[PDB]
Amino acid sequence: TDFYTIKDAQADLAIAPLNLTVLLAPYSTTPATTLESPTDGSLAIPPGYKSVGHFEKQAGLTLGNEFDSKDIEAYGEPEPIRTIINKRTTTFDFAMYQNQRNVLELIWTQDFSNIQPSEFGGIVLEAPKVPKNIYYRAILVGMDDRNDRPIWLYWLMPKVKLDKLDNQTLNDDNVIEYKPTLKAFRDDVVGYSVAQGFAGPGWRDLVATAGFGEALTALTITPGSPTVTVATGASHTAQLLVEGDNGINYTPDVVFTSSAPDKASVSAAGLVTGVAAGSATITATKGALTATATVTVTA
Amino acid sequence: TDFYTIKDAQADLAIAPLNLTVLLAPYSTTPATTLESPTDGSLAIPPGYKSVGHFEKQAGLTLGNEFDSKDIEAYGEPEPIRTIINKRTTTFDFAMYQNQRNVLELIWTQDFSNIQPSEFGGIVLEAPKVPKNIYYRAILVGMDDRNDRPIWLYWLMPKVKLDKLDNQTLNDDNVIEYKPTLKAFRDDVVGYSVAQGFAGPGWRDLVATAGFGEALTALTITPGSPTVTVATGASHTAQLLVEGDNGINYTPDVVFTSSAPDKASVSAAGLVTGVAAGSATITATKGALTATATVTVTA
Amino acid sequence: QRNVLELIWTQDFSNIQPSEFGGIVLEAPKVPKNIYYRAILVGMDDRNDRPIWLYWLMPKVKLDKLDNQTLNDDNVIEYKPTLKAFRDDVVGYSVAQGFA
Amino acid sequence: TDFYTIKDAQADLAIAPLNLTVLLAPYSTTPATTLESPTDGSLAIPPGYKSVGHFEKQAGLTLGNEFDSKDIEAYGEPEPIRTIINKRTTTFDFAMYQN
Amino acid sequence: TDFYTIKDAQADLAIAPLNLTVLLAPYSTTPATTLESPTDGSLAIPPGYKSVGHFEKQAGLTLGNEFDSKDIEAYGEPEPIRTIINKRTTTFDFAMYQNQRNVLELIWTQDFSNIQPSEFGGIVLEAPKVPKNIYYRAILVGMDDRNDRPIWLYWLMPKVKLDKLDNQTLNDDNVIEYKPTLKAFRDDVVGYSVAQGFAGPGWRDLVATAGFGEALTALTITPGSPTVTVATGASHTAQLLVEGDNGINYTPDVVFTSSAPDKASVSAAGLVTGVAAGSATITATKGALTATATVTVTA
Repeated sequence: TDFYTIKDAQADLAIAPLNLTVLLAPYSTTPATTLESPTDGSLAIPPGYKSVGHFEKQAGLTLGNEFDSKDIEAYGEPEPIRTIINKRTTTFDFAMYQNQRNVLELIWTQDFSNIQPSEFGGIVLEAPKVPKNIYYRAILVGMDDRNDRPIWLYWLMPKVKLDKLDNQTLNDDNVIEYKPTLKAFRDDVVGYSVAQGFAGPGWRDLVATAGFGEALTALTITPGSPTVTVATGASHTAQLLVEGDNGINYTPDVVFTSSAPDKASVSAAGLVTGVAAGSATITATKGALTATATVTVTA
Repeated sequence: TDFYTIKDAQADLAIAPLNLTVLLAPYSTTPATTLESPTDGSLAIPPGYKSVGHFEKQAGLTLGNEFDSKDIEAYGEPEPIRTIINKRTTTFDFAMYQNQRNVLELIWTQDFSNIQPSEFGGIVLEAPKVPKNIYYRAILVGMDDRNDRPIWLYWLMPKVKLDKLDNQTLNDDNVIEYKPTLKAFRDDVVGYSVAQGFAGPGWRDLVATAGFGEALTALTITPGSPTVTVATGASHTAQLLVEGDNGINYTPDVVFTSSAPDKASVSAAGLVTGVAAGSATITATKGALTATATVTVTA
Repeated sequence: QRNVLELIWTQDFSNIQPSEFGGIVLEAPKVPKNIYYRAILVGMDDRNDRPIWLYWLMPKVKLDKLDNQTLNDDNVIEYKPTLKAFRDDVVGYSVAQGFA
Repeated sequence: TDFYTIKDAQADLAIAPLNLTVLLAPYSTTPATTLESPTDGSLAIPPGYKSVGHFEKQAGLTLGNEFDSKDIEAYGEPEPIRTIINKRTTTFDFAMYQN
Repeated sequence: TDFYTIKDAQADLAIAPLNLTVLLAPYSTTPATTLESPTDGSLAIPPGYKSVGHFEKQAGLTLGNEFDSKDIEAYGEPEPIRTIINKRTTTFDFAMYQNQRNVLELIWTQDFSNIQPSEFGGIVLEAPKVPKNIYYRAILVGMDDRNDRPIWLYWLMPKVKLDKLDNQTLNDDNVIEYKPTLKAFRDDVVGYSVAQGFAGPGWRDLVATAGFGEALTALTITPGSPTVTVATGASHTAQLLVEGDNGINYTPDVVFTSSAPDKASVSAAGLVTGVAAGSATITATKGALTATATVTVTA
């Protein structure tokens, strides 16, 4: 075993947030638990979350983490006999561009839903007497679109509050920027303050390599012997489902090939439609792994 | 004695970590005591240690050392009559690239071995309600591969814990980096917090120059005068071993020459195989020093 | 080399035996040790083939500080200690400057 | 197989822009998707595109392409482990005569 | 020894790339290891490599080599005690005339294999929204065809990528040119980024002079004393082979002269056909060196 083998470096596991969006929801919104849709695994934002829009490129988004802890020191022990970690405080800050209601509500710690535009559309937003403690649910989701198979990496912060506001500079060659720092708090119902997520087909290519779950070694077609009616109806067509030994649905990632296309027609997705009666073999190919199913068609 | 002779400068003793890898193991792993394999001296990582993969080039890896000490001051003494050094605190930090399970477990102070990928491969990693005190065993091993004889310089830290986490910045032209600072703690069983190691044939060229042990002046062939059977069997072949006065095995670094190749065949590694009966002399040459052995072959 | 590593790790490594293949492991001591050294800093100004040797004698020095060690793939490893001079009673000084 | 067969040079695939015209349209115009007429394959310019007319022969028309990219550098790797190309900037310049 | 003898100038070792071709292959192609056919030493391009066609004569082809290195400076040492060379960057640029699919795919960093010509043959090639990192395998092979014995000088670059595109100028008296700069990258599988090769009978005349291998001093006929049946069959004809002391097959470079043509006929290639039974001598002569063999023909 040489040095390179020991290093076991995986360049594909480096993920770049080529695009990024911040979504805020009012505290009454049900918090997101995952961004992966249970239907097809696509990106699914729960209702109530609204994007803040464009933010400054060069500032980007900075995520902060600090630990406050206390060491229990015993006589004659150079190192603490016990370290008590109180909490982990997560913050994130960014420079928003868009002058929309949710951004301004965040900046001024106020609810502006009752603000009615004037008879010519003008609005005036008064800062409240006392700044209010307003909590939001936050999603920070980024995309690494590589080889047409995107990776969505995201952070879920169910309870965030405005913590700090950077100085706002007006220049005649720049747009106005709002630069809040948001602090994450633990939400009791969901039981965490920050969660990090990975999703997307590009991630599905990497989950086993990243060390989550087990690797894919066998492909299984759950409708092993389906039957499709020649005549039109509910049972005329059948949708296949290809899984693995690790329990991951690999149906989008496989190539569907039929034995006799005339007898039973299968699409790229894997929907088997029986044009004519007979027997057809449907083979799903992904790399060197193969799952084969046989379909009987009746008229 | 001129200035140059007094300086006694050895450029070859300057070692460059041209490549570097960080390996972490769960605290239940048996700690590494050496990276040098007892079989052939090759680099040998104990099971349970896993590389974190690629890390940032420009940041590199920074090793910190802090001494905390107290001085006992006596009346009329400008200098302390006694200095009590409590401990030496060793830290190291680096910027990891790969979104692997072990890296994310380190940064979030959590065990994610029970995290199951969703049907489409997505994972959500929740930060624990309270950060946990998790210890790891760490190996930092670097390679100076020069003249095709590598030097492995390494640090063994049997008990490391996450101490600090640098701010994480998301930029649309960069990958996401994790920048932990790890603090070494004394492991009671192995009896140290940090150990520095050197290994490899390139190091073996330099051990005497570096002042460890004594210099090599004589070469000895430990088998001496063996006998190999012409017929095929367990005792048909004999493996030689070449040592020095300092007790260092120099077998990989010597040139094996046989007197009569037909009588007894010797490879580069020094394995004597008796093709035909007779008397053959096997000479191992390294630089200006040599060792001669005579092998009698019987049929 | 051994003397540099002994200085940085505040340990005596004279008993460290290289392994069968020459490898060595240097463990940091459980408690850092107070180790004193005698130091000579001698420089040379070679001008017109008639050199000048300027030197400092520090009979009792001890490791005082160790700077952060950075590993870069385009540089050699550096050890950056700060040594503090102490008065040696027998010779009666902590620092002497010499010219020869 | 000799060198000439391997080279497989096709002189007829070298195309000389003997005549050239630049047409501009206001942004409200529907963009052209192809210049080939679907009926008989002849040249078909969509409405709204207007030629700028004659331009200087010697200057010709210059087409520029620049890439902006950032290299991700890992420790111990001489070459980047990933190159992020931001965009490809295309420019063209020419010297118009007509007022 | 005079100055002329010391200089030892060999004009025939100067090679002019009178003709030159650039072949590109998709990264999925198996990289070329050599261009010399193992059968008869002729020039052999692996499948998947396609020539870009004609390129501009005056610009030619330019090969660049850049070293990046760092010097380790020690106090009191005017020169570095160690120089760490990171890599050698090889580039090449040339100006292509032909508006082929592979050329346009290269310049636009896109795959155009799915582009379908319209009903009248027209094609539209859209530049991708984001430029893609596409690697190719490259062969630059030139020919010096002098004295009817060609020399093939070539460069193998298994992993090349578009690095730069020069300004494209449209003129009414010139064809349109594409001027890419390609950068060679190290291919892990084959273990290099650039390899330079020499092949051909003209090279074979110069291999010993160029200092590779040893000089040719003896010619040897490997078959020795063969026997051919007069009757037609599989064993009716035997193909000879002439070698040298350096291990180079000199069969194309030798002249076959038979003793009795009626007994055994030998062609220029050295194929021995026994027309009538008897004993014949086959002599292959090259310059002042010769090799003789005797063939016994039976009916």
